[PDB]
Amino acid sequence: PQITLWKRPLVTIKIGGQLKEALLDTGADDTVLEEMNLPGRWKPKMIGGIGGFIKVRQYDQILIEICGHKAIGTVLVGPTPVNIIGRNLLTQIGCTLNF
Amino acid sequence: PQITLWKRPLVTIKIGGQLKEALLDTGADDTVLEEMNLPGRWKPKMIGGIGGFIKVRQYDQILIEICGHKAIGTVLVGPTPVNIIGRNLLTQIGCTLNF
Ligand SMILES: CCOP(=O)(COc1ccc(C[C@H](NC(=O)O[C@H]2CO[C@H]3OCC[C@H]32)[C@H](O)CN(C[C@@H](C)CC)S(=O)(=O)c2ccc(N)cc2)cc1)OCC
Repeated sequence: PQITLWKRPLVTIKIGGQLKEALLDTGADDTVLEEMNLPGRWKPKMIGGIGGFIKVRQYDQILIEICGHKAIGTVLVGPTPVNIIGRNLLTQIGCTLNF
Repeated sequence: PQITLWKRPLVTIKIGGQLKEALLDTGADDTVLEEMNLPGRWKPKMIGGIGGFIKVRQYDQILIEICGHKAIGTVLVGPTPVNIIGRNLLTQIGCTLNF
């Protein structure tokens, strides 16, 4: 599909058997999701943006379905105000910017 | 052009007669540029990111050329880690997400 940017590019995703709304964010290097109890190992990480940094938990090789397109890679989890799909997974679903 | 996301979608912009590098950021509602001098009046505002809120200077109806495409809109200036082009201008250059 094609998504215009009049509104926030929010889509439905499926992770860990749960459905959620997430922002397709070309400005986010990596995917960061709202707090969730994922199983498996993880590593502490800090990511920065406007306002400073937040501490997150980095889970590796996590499968997420974005609009029926499957994608597997790093997923960060922490106190983010929004579910954010970053470039690490946007590339796997063939998402481009066009103008 | 069509822009892949294997690297950061950075482009050259021209604002106030000066060239800069800026990130096409579909997750940003507004355009936020690093500290710089711009002519005209401005109002102090605040924007929130992943790490909290920052203080910015809001410049309205600012001419800004993004990768050869002209836009005239709101430009925030403040301590952002990176020049980001938000949806308020991405819409003006006809930018869409496609997968
Ligand atoms: C909503 C209630 O909370 P809130 O309003 C903020 O909500 C938010 C917070 C963040 C976003 C996404 C970010 N957008 C953003 O900064 O946009 C600003 C300016 O325009 C406004 O549009 C909405 C926010 C304002 C951006 O796309 C991505 N970022 C990196 C960029 C900055 C490159 C350095 S990253 O997130 O830091 C990030 C960094 C590394 C990794 N691996 C993953 C993510 C969208 C909405 O404030 C109180 C918390």
